[PDB]
Amino acid sequence: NSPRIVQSNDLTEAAYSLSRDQKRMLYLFVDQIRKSHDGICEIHVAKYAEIFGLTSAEASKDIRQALKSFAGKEVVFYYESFPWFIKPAHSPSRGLYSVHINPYLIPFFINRFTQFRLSETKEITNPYAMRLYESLCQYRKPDGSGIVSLKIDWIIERYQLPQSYQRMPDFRRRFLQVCVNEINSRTPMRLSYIEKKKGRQTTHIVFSFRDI
DNA sequence: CCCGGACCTGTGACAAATTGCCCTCAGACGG
DNA sequence: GCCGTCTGAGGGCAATTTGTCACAGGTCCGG
Ligand SMILES: [Mg+2]
Ligand SMILES: [Mg+2]
Ligand SMILES: [Mg+2]
Ligand SMILES: [Mg+2]
Repeated sequence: NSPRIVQSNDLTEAAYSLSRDQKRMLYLFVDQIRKSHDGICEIHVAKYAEIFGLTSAEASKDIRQALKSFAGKEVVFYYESFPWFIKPAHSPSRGLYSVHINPYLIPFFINRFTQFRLSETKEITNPYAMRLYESLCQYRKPDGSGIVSLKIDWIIERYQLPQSYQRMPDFRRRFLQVCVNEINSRTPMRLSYIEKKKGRQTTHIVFSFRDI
């Protein structure tokens, strides 16, 4: 009975770089906006702690540092670039934060759409594994299975992977294998994949999955 | 031919970053 | 009105994970 996140495919497939803590906050903003026109959201420390099973102290640390790391962050929809925030965050009351999302982002948030319950993702740690799990949901069938081929260059561009993952053996070891292992251990999805080649170069990854 | 060279793979090392933990002390509130 | 408790805003930590690069070791091309 946990919150059902839905988002436009354009966000699933946008180019940006966010941490886990920021992505966690981002799911609730999308939830708040959708339940309504101006872009102003709010986060309560004690509620965040209860959702993600943290203490109040570590929640406060997570929100505060996440919040100041949004500055200068930009989002690209393929292209068009936007800042996420147009005013610094601020706290009117103790245990409470108020934030100002770029109102021009509203239409990008909200029948080409992606949807998942928040409990599916709340134990994932690596933000790239959150990105991969969202793109797979975009292709999921009602029953819970799907199959899709993602191109390696597009993965690198959209998820803004760091430069050393342009060497394929590092791509495998520190991104692909790790995020496939997390999904299989931390979500209800059971995931497999295979590599597509052209000559000596590996060009796509083909993902298949079913539901537990 | 065999060479040096341009590709590809995986692993061992080390540097940089993130994780859940731990401790202090004042704010807000109610009994 | 004061004070005890529930909060959360600060300061830190060591153990793991993520990001980078050298080197070993495969193939095929062409002079
Ligand atoms: Mg933290
Ligand atoms: Mg080649
Ligand atoms: Mg040997
Ligand atoms: Mg050699």
